[PDB]
This record gives sequence, C-alpha cells and structure tokens, in this order.
Amino acid sequence: PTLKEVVIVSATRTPIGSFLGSLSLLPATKLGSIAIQGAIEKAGIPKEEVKEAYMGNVLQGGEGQAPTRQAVLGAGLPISTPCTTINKVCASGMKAIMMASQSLMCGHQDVMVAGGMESMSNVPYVMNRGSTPYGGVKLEDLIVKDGLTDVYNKIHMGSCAENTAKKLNIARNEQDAYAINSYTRSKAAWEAGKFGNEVIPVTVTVKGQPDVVVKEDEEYKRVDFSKVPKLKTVFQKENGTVTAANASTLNDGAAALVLMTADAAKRLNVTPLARIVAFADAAVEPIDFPIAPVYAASMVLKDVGLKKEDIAMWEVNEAFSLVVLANIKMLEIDPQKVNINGGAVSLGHPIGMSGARIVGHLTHALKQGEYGLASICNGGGGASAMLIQKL
Amino acid sequence: PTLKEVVIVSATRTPIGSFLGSLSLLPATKLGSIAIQGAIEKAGIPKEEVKEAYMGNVLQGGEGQAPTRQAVLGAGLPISTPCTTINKVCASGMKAIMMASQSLMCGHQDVMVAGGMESMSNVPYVMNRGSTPYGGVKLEDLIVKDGLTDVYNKIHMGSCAENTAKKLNIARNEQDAYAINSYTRSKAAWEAGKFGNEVIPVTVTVKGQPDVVVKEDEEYKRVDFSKVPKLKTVFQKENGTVTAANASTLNDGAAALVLMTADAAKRLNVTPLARIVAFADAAVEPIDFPIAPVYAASMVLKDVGLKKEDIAMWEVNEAFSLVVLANIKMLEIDPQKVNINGGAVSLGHPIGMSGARIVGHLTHALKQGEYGLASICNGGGGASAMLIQKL
Amino acid sequence: SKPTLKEVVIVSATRTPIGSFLGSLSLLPATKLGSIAIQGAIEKAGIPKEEVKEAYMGNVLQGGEGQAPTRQAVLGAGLPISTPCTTINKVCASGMKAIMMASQSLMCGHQDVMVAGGMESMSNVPYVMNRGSTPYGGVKLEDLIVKDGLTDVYNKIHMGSCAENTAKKLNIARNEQDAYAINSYTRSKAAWEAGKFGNEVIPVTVTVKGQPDVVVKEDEEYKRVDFSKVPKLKTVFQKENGTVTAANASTLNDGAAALVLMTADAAKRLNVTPLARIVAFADAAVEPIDFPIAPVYAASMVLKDVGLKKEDIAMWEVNEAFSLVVLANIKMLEIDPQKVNINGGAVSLGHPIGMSGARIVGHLTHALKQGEYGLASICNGGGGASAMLIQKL
Amino acid sequence: SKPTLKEVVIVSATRTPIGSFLGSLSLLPATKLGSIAIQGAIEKAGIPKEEVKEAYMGNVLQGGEGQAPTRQAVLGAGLPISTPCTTINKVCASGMKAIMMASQSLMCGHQDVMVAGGMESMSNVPYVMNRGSTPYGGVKLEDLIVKDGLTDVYNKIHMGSCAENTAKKLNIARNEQDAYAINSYTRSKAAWEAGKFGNEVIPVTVTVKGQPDVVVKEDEEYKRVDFSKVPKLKTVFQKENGTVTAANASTLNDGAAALVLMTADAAKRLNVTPLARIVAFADAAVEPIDFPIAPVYAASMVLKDVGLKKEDIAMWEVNEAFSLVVLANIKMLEIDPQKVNINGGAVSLGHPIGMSGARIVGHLTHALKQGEYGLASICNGGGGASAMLIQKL
Ligand SMILES: CC(C)(COP(=O)(O)OP(=O)(O)OC[C@H]1O[C@@H](n2cnc3c(N)ncnc32)[C@H](O)[C@@H]1OP(=O)(O)O)[C@@H](O)C(=O)NCCC(=O)NCCS
Ligand SMILES: CC(C)(COP(=O)(O)OP(=O)(O)OC[C@H]1O[C@@H](n2cnc3c(N)ncnc32)[C@H](O)[C@@H]1OP(=O)(O)O)[C@@H](O)C(=O)NCCC(=O)NCCS
Ligand SMILES: CC(C)(COP(=O)(O)OP(=O)(O)OC[C@H]1O[C@@H](n2cnc3c(N)ncnc32)[C@H](O)[C@@H]1OP(=O)(O)O)[C@@H](O)C(=O)NCCC(=O)NCCS
Ligand SMILES: CC(C)(COP(=O)(O)OP(=O)(O)OC[C@H]1O[C@@H](n2cnc3c(N)ncnc32)[C@H](O)[C@@H]1OP(=O)(O)O)[C@@H](O)C(=O)NCCC(=O)NCCS
Ligand SMILES: [Cl-]
Ligand SMILES: [Cl-]
Ligand SMILES: [Cl-]
Ligand SMILES: [Cl-]
Repeated sequence: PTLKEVVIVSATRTPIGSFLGSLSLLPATKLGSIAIQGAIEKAGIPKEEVKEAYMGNVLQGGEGQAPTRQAVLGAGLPISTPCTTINKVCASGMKAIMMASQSLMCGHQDVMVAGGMESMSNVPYVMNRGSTPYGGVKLEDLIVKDGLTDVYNKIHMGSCAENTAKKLNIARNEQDAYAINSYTRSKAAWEAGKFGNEVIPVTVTVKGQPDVVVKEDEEYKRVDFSKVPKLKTVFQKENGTVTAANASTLNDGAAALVLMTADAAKRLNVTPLARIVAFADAAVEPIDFPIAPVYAASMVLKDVGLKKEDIAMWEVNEAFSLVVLANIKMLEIDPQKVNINGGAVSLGHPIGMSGARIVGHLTHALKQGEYGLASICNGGGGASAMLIQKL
Repeated sequence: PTLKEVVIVSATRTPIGSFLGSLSLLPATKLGSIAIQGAIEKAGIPKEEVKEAYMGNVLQGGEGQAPTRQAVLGAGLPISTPCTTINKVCASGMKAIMMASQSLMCGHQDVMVAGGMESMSNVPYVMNRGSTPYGGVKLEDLIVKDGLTDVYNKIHMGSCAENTAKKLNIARNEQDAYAINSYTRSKAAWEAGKFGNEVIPVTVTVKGQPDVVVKEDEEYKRVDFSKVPKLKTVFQKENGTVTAANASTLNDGAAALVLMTADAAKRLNVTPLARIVAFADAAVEPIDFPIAPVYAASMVLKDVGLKKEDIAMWEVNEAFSLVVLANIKMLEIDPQKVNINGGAVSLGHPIGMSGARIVGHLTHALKQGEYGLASICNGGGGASAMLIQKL
Repeated sequence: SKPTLKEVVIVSATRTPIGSFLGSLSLLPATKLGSIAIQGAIEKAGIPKEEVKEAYMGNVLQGGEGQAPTRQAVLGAGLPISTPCTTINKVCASGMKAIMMASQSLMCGHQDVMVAGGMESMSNVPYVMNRGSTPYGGVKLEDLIVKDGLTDVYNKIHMGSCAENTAKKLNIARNEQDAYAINSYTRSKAAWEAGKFGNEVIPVTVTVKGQPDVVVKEDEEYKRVDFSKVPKLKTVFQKENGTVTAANASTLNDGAAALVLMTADAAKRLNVTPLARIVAFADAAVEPIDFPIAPVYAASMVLKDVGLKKEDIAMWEVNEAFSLVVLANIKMLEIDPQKVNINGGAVSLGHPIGMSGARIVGHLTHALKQGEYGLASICNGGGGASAMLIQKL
Repeated sequence: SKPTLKEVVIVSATRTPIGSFLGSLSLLPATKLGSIAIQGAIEKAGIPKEEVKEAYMGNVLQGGEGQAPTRQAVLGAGLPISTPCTTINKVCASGMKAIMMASQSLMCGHQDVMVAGGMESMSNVPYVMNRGSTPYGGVKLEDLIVKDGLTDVYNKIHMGSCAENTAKKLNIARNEQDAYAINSYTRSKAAWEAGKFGNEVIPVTVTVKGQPDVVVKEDEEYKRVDFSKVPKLKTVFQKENGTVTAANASTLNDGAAALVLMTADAAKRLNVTPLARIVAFADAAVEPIDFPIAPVYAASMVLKDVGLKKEDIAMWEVNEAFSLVVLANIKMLEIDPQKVNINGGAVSLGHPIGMSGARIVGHLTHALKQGEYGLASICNGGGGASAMLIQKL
C-alpha cells in the first residue's frame, strides 16, 4: 500500500474562556463535544462517517473515564467510534492531528476527528494516597504540578522562559511590546469578523438563570496597556522579564478538525480546506523548550524542500511573548507574518487545545495556494510543527 | 511511498506489584524508565537509535509534567527524543504500540519505544477547585473516578461485567473456575521460569533499611482456592457473579517494547523477535465493553485473512474472568490456547501497562512462525487487538 | 447545713452586634469578637482592667482558633497577663454556663471580680480531615459546624430534626411556629428602632486594607426576612410532615458577649452600681432528642430552689434555638407569651452558639425594671439546658 | 467574714493507661477513653451511677469528636440522661481545672456528687481546612495538634521553643534536663514493676474484627526509651544552643482520667470511705512564653492561702511537660527533688494534654500516706498554671 494524502475538511473551535470565566461551568469534555459537533456540521458529512477520534487534553484528573470518548459520545457520534486521549503537554492538540494523519496515511481509517480540549477552570487539587504526615497535609494544584512545573529543573514554565530571555538577550521591553501587539492584533481580527467561520458560539445554561451565549474569546479584552510596563516580574522577582501581561493565561476551550484521506473527501464530495503537507516533533534540553519550535519548524521545511520565505503565515504558539520573539530571532522571519490575528498571550491558552486551534486558524486564514506553518512548544523541552497548504 | 514493515525487537517489563505492595514506593514514570531501559538493553542497540516514545498511562494525575518524557529521560534516552502519553483506558499500553507502528509504517521514524505504565498505589485523591460547600465534601479517589467508573451508566466496570454475565449466562462458578485456572497457570509459568527474558528485577532502596529485590510478580501468590467460592459478590448484592478473586486487582508496573522498521533492523544487525501483522480498534455500548475484544479480534483476522484456528496463542486481557469467558464463548476458541501463562486476574492489572504486557508476552512465548493475537477491552466500550507473528 | 456564700452581682453586660453567616463580622475570629465584648464590658463597668481576676468564655467550636481561645480574647482586650482563662463548652448553653461557673467561684470567695461570657464565629469554623491512612474510594472532609455543632451524636440527626420530634409530641404546628418567628423579627426591629440596645450592644469597625471601613452597629440578621415568603418555605429538616424551616429556626452567626461579675463586697469596694443580682441557676438534662424541653425542667428547678412561682417572673428569655423550642416552653410552663423574649431572640437576631447563653442574661440585666425577676433558659445539644434567675437592682 | 463551704473529698481516682501516639489506644476516641475512666471511677467508688449529679471533663482538642464530648463520655459510661455535662479547656491544665471547678460547685452545695477528670486522644486529632475558596497553587491543611495544642499564639512558636527561653534564663542545661528525663523513665518503670498503679489504672481491651483482642494494662510510653541514645539526640525545637529533645520532652499521647468527688456529708450518706480531702487550689498566669514557671506561682498561692510551708508537702506532682519545667520548678521553689514526681511523669508516661492534670491529682490520691499533704501543679499554653493541695485521709 502507498501512503494516502490527508486533507483538513473543517476546523472549528469554541471561544476561549478566561480562568473561572465565561466557560468555567462546562467540563473540558463538553467543550470537546461542542467543537466536534461543529466541525462535523461544518464539514457537511454524517456523524457516522467519522471513524475514530483523538483529542489532546493535558490535565485529565477528575474528568472521569476516557475523556475523548465522553467528548465523542457527547457529540452524538456512533458508539462504534474508537477514542484515544493524547498528552504531549501544550503540543497535545497538534500531536492529535499529527497522529490521526498517520492513521489516515496508513489507510487504517478514512475519516477522523482530531483536536484538543482543556478546562483549566475545572482542574482539581490533589491529596496524596497514604498516611497524613504530622504537622500538616499538602493539597497540590494540578495546574501547577502537572501543567506548569518543569520536572527536572523544578521551576515554573515561566522561569524556563526567563532562562531563554537571558541566553538570547530578549528584554522585558521587547516582550511587552510583543504582548501589546498580540492584544492589538486579536482585537482587530475579532472586530474584522476573522473568526466567523472558525468559532462557534457556546450557550451556558444554569437552572433558574437566563441563558448566556458566549460568542467571542474572553481574554483579549482583559488588558490595560498603561499598566503593562509597571507589572511585577512574577517568575523572577529581581531583573525579570516575564509578567502576567506578556505571558499566556490559564483558559478553557476546545478545537476539532475533520480530517480525511483525499479519496474519502472525493467519495463524500466535500470541499477540502487544506492539505496536510508535513509535520514533525523536536525535543531539546527541558529548560530550553522555548526554542524547540525552531527545530521542529526547520524539520518540516527541510522535509519538503521549502525555505522559510515560502511560508505565507506562521502560527508560533504564544506560550510567552518570549517564545515568539525567540523563534523570530532564531529563524530570522518577518514578524509581520507571525501570529497575524493574535495568539495565546491575548486569546488565552487552554493548554491541550491550543495546538489544534492554531492549525485550524491557518486553515481559515490562508489564501488559496499559500503555505502555513504552525509550531508549538511543550513542557519537557518538546515542540510539534505542521505545514499545511490552502486549497 | 509504500508502508514499512514493523518488527518487535525486544519486550521487557517490571514485575507487577500489588496495590500498596512491593513496588508502591516507585512512581509510574520510574517503573516506566526501568522497563524502557531494559527493553533497549535487550535490543542491543545504541540508545540514541530510539527516535521517539509513546507510553500508555491512564491515571496521570499528580505524576508531574509529561509522564512519558519523565520515563524516557529517566531511562537515559537523549533529550532529543519526542514523547507522548497515551490514554485509551485499559487499552493504553496496546494502543501506544499500534500508534507507534503507524508512525513507523509512514516512514516517520525508523526506531521507537512504545509501552505502558501505571502506579495505582500512587494515584491520588482530588478536591474540586472553588469554594467548599457547607456540610463538607468527599474527596474523590481517582482510581474510582477516572479509572473504574463508567461515565454513562454511573456504575463500576465490575457492574458492567455483571450485565454481560447475565446476558451470556456466564455463572459465578464458571468465573471462579477461570480465576483459579489463571492463578494456577501463573504459578506454573513462574515456577518454570517462563519470564526470564521478559521480566527484569527491581531493587527497592530505602534509606536506613535493607534493599528489597523484586524479581517476580507479587499478585499470583495472594490467593486461597478454598476461599474463592466463599467470597461476596462485591459489585452486585443480588444475583452477583463478580468477586475480588475472579476480578483483576489494582497494581503497579510498566512494560516497554522496542519497535523498528525491517530496514532499520537490517541496518542495525538486529534479529527481531516478531513482526507486527495488523491491529484494530472496536467499540460498542459502554456497558458492553467485555465483548468489544471479540469484534476487535475478528476485525484483525478478517483484515489479514486468517481464521481463528490459525492463531497459536491468544492473550485476552483478564480484566475480569467474565471477560475472557465471554470471548472464548463468542469466538469459539480452544481455551487451552488462551492466556496460557496466566493473566491480569492473577498477575494484576496496572491498567495503562497491561495492553503492552500482553503483546510483550506473545513476543517471548510464541514459537517461530506462529501467530499470536492479543486483545484488551477498555472503559467506555472499547477494545484494541493486535496480531503478531514470531520470527 | 447549707453553705454561707458571697452574693454575686452583674455590674455590666456588653456584646458585639450579631453578624450573619459569612456576613458583616465574618472576617473577625471568635477570639477577636471576644476581646471587643470583654473590653466593652470592663469600660462600661467603670473599673480598671487589672481588677478582673479571672475569665471564663463559652465557645463551642474551638477548632482552628489557636491555643487557649479565652486567653486570646482576654489578652486581646488588654487585660493583664496575670489573668487565668478557661474556655467552656456546654454546646449552646456555653455562654450561660460560663456565667454560672464564674458565679460559683465568686460565691466561694475564690475571686472577687470575674469576666464571663461567650463567643463564636461560625463563619470561621473549619472543615476537618482525619489523621491516618486515606481509605480507598475517598476521603471525607467534614464540616465542623455540622459534625460538632449541630448533629446529635446518638440519633445521628440534626438539632432541627430533634426539634421536629418535639413539634410532633406537643402538637406544635408549622403555622404557630411561623407566627412565633414573625413575632420575633417584629420585636427585634421594634427594639432596635426604639434604641433599646443602646447600652447593651457596642459597634464594631471592620477594617479591610484598601477598602472603606465598615461600621457594624446593629444586629445583621433581623433585616433578613420576607414575611410573605415565610409560609411558603420548605421544611428543611424533615420531608414528610415537617414544621421547621430556615425562617422559624435560628441561623448560623458570629458574635460575642461578656459580663463583669463581682461579689456584693467588691462592687462596694470599687464604688460601682451593680446592675442585677444573680440569685440561682441550674442545669437539667433529658433524652438527647428531647433537648427542646430541657429548659422547662431547668427553669422549674430554679423556681423550686428559690421558692418562687412562675407568675413572679417579670421577663423570660428562652433561647430561640427554634421557634418550636420557645413555643414548647410556653406551653409546658404556661406563662404569659407577652413576657417571653420581649425584644426578639435567636430566630431573628441569630445564634452564635457559644455566645447566646451569655447574651440573653445580658439582655435581662438591661431590660428588667428595678426589683423585677428575670429568668433566662437555654437548651443545648446532647439533651441539656441551663437556666438562671436574676433580680434587677 | 469568710464563706462557710462544704468539705470536698475524693472518693476514687481512676485512669486508663496512657497510649503512645498512633499506638495501643489509637483506635479509641477520647470520649470512649473518657467513658472507660468514668465507669472505672464509679466502680472503684462503690456508689450507684445514679448518684453522680454532674460531670466536668478537660479536653483540649475537641475538633471532630462530635457534639458535647463530656456528654458522650458520660452517657457512654452508662450514666443517667439526667446528668449535665460540661467540657473544659485550659490547655494542659484542663484535667485539673475540671476538678477545681467541680470542687467549687460542691463547696457551694450546688451538687453533692460529681465526676471530674480529663481525656485526650491525640492520635485522633484531625487536620483542618479553612472554610471558603482554595487559593490557586494549593494549600497546606494544618495539624490541629500543632495549631491549637502546641503553638503559642503570641510568640508564634512551639511550646518546646518557649521552654528553651526558660532554660536560658535559669541556666538549665542539656545534661541536667537529660538526667531528669532518665530519672523519670527510671521511676516510671520502678513504679510499674512495684505494682504502684494497681488501684489507679484500669485495663482496656482493644477489639478489632478478624484480629485477636489486645489488652492494654500498662502505660505504653515508658518502655519506648534508649538511655544510650538520650545524650546523642539533637535539639528539636532550637538548633543553635538548644537543650530540649524528643527524649527529655513529653510525648504525644492518648488517655483519660476520672475522679469521683463528693461532699463529706455525701460520703457519709453513701457509706463510702474517702481517699483524700481537697484543701485548696489556685490558678496563676505569667507572660505566654514563660508558662514553665507559672506552676511556681500557682503552688505558692495555694501554700500561702492555707498557711503551709513547702516543707509540709510530702509529695509534689509537677507535670513533666518538659524536663525543663520540673527542673525550673525545683530550682525556684528550692524543694527536695526526691519528693517530686516520685513515680514517673509525663516525660516518660506521656502527656495526653487534657487528661494529665487529672492523672497527677489522682496519683497523689493513691500514693500519699494518711495525713500527708500532696501538691499537684501543671503549666498550660498561654502562660498559665493550675495547682491543687490535697490531704490524704
Ligand atoms: C502568569 C500567571 C502566574 C499570572 O499570575 P498572576 O499574578 O495571578 O496574574 P494576575 O491576573 O493576578 O495579574 C497580576 C497583575 O497583572 C495585571 N494584568 C494581568 N494581565 C494584564 C494585561 N494583559 N494587561 C495589563 N495588566 C495585566 C492584573 O491587573 C494584576 O494587577 P494588580 O496585582 O495591581 O491587581 C499565570 O497566568 C500563568 O501561570 N501563566 C502562564 C501559563 C503557562 O505557563 N502556560 C504554559 C506555557 S509553556
Ligand atoms: C474488587 C476490588 C474492589 C477489591 O475489593 P475488596 O473487597 O476491597 O478486596 P479485598 O482485598 O478487601 O478482598 C476481599 C476478600 O476477598 C478475599 N480474596 C481476594 N482475592 C482473593 C483470591 N485471589 N483468592 C482467595 N481470596 C481472595 C480476601 O481475602 C478478602 O477476604 P476477607 O473479607 O475474609 O478478608 C478491586 O480489586 C477492584 O476494583 N478490582 C477491579 C479492577 C478493575 O476494575 N480493573 C479494570 C478492568 S475493566
Ligand atoms: C436552617 C439551615 C439549615 C439553613 O438552611 P438553608 O435552606 O441553606 O437556608 P437558606 O438561607 O439557603 O434559605 C432557604 C430559603 O428560605 C428563605 N428564608 C430563610 N430565612 C428567611 C426569613 N427569615 N424570611 C423569609 N425567607 C427566608 C431563603 O430566602 C431561601 O429561599 P429560596 O429557597 O427561594 O432561595 C441552617 O441555618 C441551620 O442549620 N439552622 C439551625 C441552626 C441550629 O440548629 N442551631 C442550634 C440550635 S439547637
Ligand atoms: C518532640 C516531638 C515533636 C517529637 O519529635 P520527633 O523528632 O518526631 O520524635 P521522634 O519520635 O521522630 O524521635 C526523634 C529521635 O529521638 C529519638 N528518641 C525519642 N524518644 C527517645 C527516648 N525516650 N530515648 C531515646 N531516644 C529517643 C528517636 O529514636 C529519634 O531518633 P532518630 O532521628 O535517629 O530516628 C513531640 O513529641 C512533641 O512535640 N513533644 C512535646 C509535646 C508538648 O509540647 N506537650 C505540651 C506541653 S507544654
Ligand atoms: Cl517531548
Ligand atoms: Cl474507545
Ligand atoms: Cl491561663
Ligand atoms: Cl448536658
């Protein structure tokens, strides 16, 4: 058998909610159902055509058994649909798409859904199993413990960012300017209707309360440019660079893509949005995760013999402003082509979801024939990257 | 390009420890490192040849960031090794091998490690984020909440098994007979030294106490045949059949396989143990998970054009004695060919690990040219199955 | 022969306003409310703080309050380090039992001046997790209010459910209970608006850095009512044939009360006008479920002991743990309803459990006319009650 | 002139053995240990259970014990539902303060027979979590033993660190404290071997499903020693210039003690022969940090009150909160160490904080010879102490 070509038929997401904000009442798996149902609807195919599903989801504790299965059944897909939940930290939503693509390439399935979901609002605290130690019991926060602490260095993701800021000489003022730019671009894009095809509204229903329709990303409005340069450097008190404003935030949301072989898209007579050209993972020293996307991006370009100049649009996940700046600095690419409609610093970062979102955004924003490259760093020193071409 | 042939070059595991037992001090990721390091040593390849790693792991809460990365780096593999943690509940360890095989088939990597890990002893309790409700709250046990409760029926896996016992008329006595058979087979296999190429010992070190060397599975010695018929049916008060003895137990362990392309095995002067022929996933109603493996196995057989008679040995994961008996009954297979050297009822069931263990067991136990078929059910109504041939 | 005892007088009785649960005083620990009340009482008494020899404070839910709650309250009020302190727990009777035991010390001539009262911050009562191995399947975090405060150990049911048992026994219906409750709110509002707590309650300023000061000057709970809703409310303690509701039961609350007690001799020596004389007191206990009726027996013992008749009592303070309790007491004692809980009680003012026994004795002190007798009684979990007779001077 | 009071006698004094932390008695709630000691005390008294009119029990760490701990102990001992109950908290002094307050009631003639004592199950003391919203990043649930039991509120340090302060000021060195500690362990063992607790201690049977009964018939702690290791230990509360260690400090423990108290008249009515007469008692307080020396002033008060001299005391029980405390007391009082804590104490027998004050009065009761005076004293957190003088009959 020859490898099959893979196309993205649809890409849909919920709005991104703020921590304890507009979507905080909905579990991750419910956000997942919403996104999955929307993508199938946008693709114009029966739910029965979806053969298997992979969802990224980093913080699975307390979500109940088989989170992806919950999302899938919750969207009314057939009970025959096998489901797998994927965890590559912040790269989860992209790696799900990559692994689904590999299955399709093998001819093992012909139509799949892949994406990611996270409700950081509902991530619980943990108490260890065993005897309570004299003097007190520690209740750890899984966001911090599983989500945001580097295992090897025993520091926050934001302190690894500081490390890169030192080595690459990326200053506080530069990171602030980038963050302000992200907020600016996100607002402009929302005001321009650039997410009309990508985002689907979520209705939040509470007994005895009026329904609340969440139609846009929450985070980008949560900013005061005037305070930005005055904020404390929260990950490094002295001579720091990373702040609450220039870092990504904690958030809730889900994204899903319908993926198909070229043959399935033709059989079903759907109009594919983009072809998946290539993808790769790179890994580096854990503290150096901010630069991992540079190597992953380089890998994909080399794989298919393209040069950085051939890329119309770059999505370099805004884990921190520092990360994007480091990537631009090492790749020497045009900043006007990078995160053009905002990103995680201003839209928020539901960690298992963001890698899917940025691929979906390229699928909508690229013009016919253009190449888009999405890359995303992950805790532990990894990154994933994907190259797509708009059809 | 055409699909690459995938071979298993090594397959190694820790002993399985009892709940709060001999390996209970080790995190799942450390057990993972031990299995991964052992599999690479047995493979006889430079560790730098391992390109990427997938590990199954169902209960990831509190294990820290990127469990697979922790296992991999802990095994001394290069920081350049991308890592992804896989959750298909009890199928995780098998699904990891399947997904890694797809990557290899695509030519995306030529050498990978795939397996599973679980430390049920160290799975924590959770408290919801937010304000404490007047009157108190029970902190949920993640083994129960995420591992063992069916979301849709709101009952234990054990109670779902009861549903199948009723439907297929598989009585308490038959289940008990199967369980005794498993314990008997496990002891006989351990006494015959059948795991000398499969299991590697674990030394547990405690400061101020002597070393403990764990060299065999702990669970299978925890049995009393005279008591088996006397136990209460713990999942169902009236007309129950499932008991603590005839159900799998809660356990700790890890397993890892080194997978390669046939070309990479050739390049590296490696003599592989087995060829991965085909694999599949099936899903049915959540409550009917015990029968999913029947459909998954039939899928693989039909794909390859083998008849059930062509299979030399079957590994049908012993989630409950009930599960294996439903499979034997529906497939109409020789029970002397099924779980020949024991299984999860008596060896234990570290849920993320077992799917990998049973494939690794086939790789060692099959004779040259023989086909082995492994299948494993999973919460949510799923199963994975895989066919291999011994080389 | 009977002992010859010193005469005991109340020289001052002061309290904080009562705050609602998680309400206006919720940021202040019980011990801090204690300090405010104690300082208040001493200032009112017009004596040096150093004259106070010893202190007893009722306090039912002491968990997480820190070491020696009463000592904290006392040292926090600027009393000398030489002041011995004891924290008293007779559940809801704690505030009165503290005064009783202080009276006994005075009677014996073991001290000549004491502070006694009660304090409670139900807002700050914590949750608990057991010491030991975490059980498979879950770990309960228990609410100490429910576990230690409100659950009868023996019947394994809420105080409110025990109350239902007495409603049943004595045919006290929902409507009567509701009428009593409305009556309580009515009296509270009237008294508050008439200025009747002018010398009883002292204001509290709550300071939050960055926020405007809040001055709490009156009881919070009595404004929290809607008469129209009262009859509609669900019966929260019993699904079938219930009578007790959130409106006709006492609420959870924060507050402290403190009395300066001295021997007749010390009041003379210190040249202070005693407010009232403490005549007698008693404790009574019955079947745990039957606590609503324990104050009946306690009041009876007190009257029998002193040789007075129920008719001789000018003013009754029967703690409004539930409207039911007051009604049960009125029924069994056959007393003039118009003489009971004249200026409201716990149903409308709130029930910081360790404080209430002290507050009601303090109220009689202020409300009685010269020469009048007041009888205060209060039930407590476990099936007990305390009662106290005083006479205005 | 001076009040004429009822004579108070101790008719019995009984206790459970003291269990170690998480040890032999760890499965029993404090209230159950209370029931056992109370039942034993009434049996040893040879009186009807119905004769006990009221009950006071010391109990420092009441969190999670359920409603009204003393009521649970009393009703759990099979005493009448008519028995009023109050739970007393003066930290480590609780057990003694209970006896004192009961004595005061008896003196006033308000009751004629009472049980008074103390109980603590440190093994079963829970952790707490604040009411409200868990902060981002997690929280440490506090250990109530540490938070309510052992931390000085004002200095924000452990009792052990407060002890270091006194060691400094009075030049009480490590070696002296260690010598005292060994002496306590020696005396405890000698007394147990000599059968010195025959009438004082009652055995408890611990019953668990599936396992065989365990009969606990002696104090667990005094065996948990290694004399050779003692001077090798590091100083747990103060690393630089410390003196107090795990060995020479009291331990965490489970236990209950109960005494039958009655008026001299009641004893005659009931035809029981009393063990001792309760002569006088007092409370003293000093700076919170200085609690180790509070018992000196409390003891002096009692002697001055009755007009006796230190030399008139045949036996001293000075609670061994720390070896430091006893030495501080011996030094300031200038008394004969051979008459102090003669049959061991809290450093070796353990310190269930709410019971010890009652245990040490009970021990005096049994060990004194006819006519001899015994003085018991006990420090408490916050800077307090209680002391009691008894005379053997
Ligand atoms: C950075 C982080 C710790 C936020 O910390 P925080 O201090 O609790 O953030 P806050 O929202 O309380 O903001 C603190 C201050 O910054 C201000 N602020 C936050 N965002 C702002 C913005 N966009 N513009 C201006 N001001 C802002 C707030 O108003 C606040 O001001 P104040 O203290 O005077 O009230 C948290 O969002 C985080 O961990 N982010 C990283 C997520 C991550 O690491 N993801 C994975 C990537 S590898
Ligand atoms: C079944 C389960 C709840 C354990 O129940 P449990 O009652 O706490 O188990 P216990 O260890 O207390 O055993 C109970 C009794 O069975 C006995 N017993 C257990 N296994 C036995 C065996 N193999 N032979 C003989 N007796 C046995 C014990 O001796 C005990 O007897 P006792 O009451 O006289 O002491 C737990 O192991 C479980 O949930 N297993 C299923 C795991 C699962 O669902 N995995 C996923 C697959 S879908
Ligand atoms: C009764 C108790 C359980 C509170 O129950 P609750 O149902 O959570 O009380 P809530 O505040 O939520 O009130 C429930 C309803 O009653 C209404 N309500 C309460 N008090 C009211 C009043 N005074 N007037 C009018 N309506 C009132 C509320 O508006 C609410 O209405 P809703 O259901 O439409 O929202 C609690 O206060 C309690 O335990 N009280 C007894 C304390 C005690 O036992 N003390 C010791 C004595 S022995
Ligand atoms: C001191 C205290 C914290 C225990 O400390 P700890 O370090 O956990 O005590 P441990 O049981 O772990 O013993 C510590 C060491 O001392 C040793 N030790 C303890 N008691 C000993 C004894 N009687 N003889 C010899 N060695 C002893 C132990 O063997 C241990 O040695 P290791 O570190 O080599 O293993 C605790 O008992 C305490 O707080 N006591 C004071 C109680 C109190 O303040 N009560 C109120 C009075 S005001
Ligand atoms: Cl990685
Ligand atoms: Cl599935
Ligand atoms: Cl004190
Ligand atoms: Cl009582």
